[PDB]
Amino acid sequence: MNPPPPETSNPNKPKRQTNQLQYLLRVVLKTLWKHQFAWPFQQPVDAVKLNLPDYYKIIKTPMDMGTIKKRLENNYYWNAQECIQDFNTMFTNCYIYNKPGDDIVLMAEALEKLFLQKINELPT
Ligand SMILES: NC(=O)c1ccc(N2CCOC2=O)cc1
Repeated sequence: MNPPPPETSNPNKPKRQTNQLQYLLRVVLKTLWKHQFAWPFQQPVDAVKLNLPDYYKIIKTPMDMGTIKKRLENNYYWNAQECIQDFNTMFTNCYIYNKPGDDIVLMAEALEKLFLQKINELPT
């Protein structure tokens, strides 16, 4: 069974737009999105559809790139680090719920490497 997906707007949270956040959407997210291994991470895990009744019993801070994309589009974040933290939560969740060597873990490992490569240098 599925919890509500993470919020993508919050009126009492202040918004901001920065060059770095713009780059995270235009370049980082949009590029990762097209990778052959991106598909498992483009939406919240649907435990009912995927028959993973223990997923949310294990993962308490769910995150996915669809959520991140909507957050960036809504200027939800204060700064780039806040957004980078969501990517890191998404990768870490995958390593937590699964096991080394699993196909989905190999996917996350590859994406994480590409992600780090892209955020190594951000605009000023
Ligand atoms: N986020 C995860 O740990 C996760 C997500 C999806 C899967 N499934 C079910 C469909 O194929 C998969 O790899 C398995 C694990």
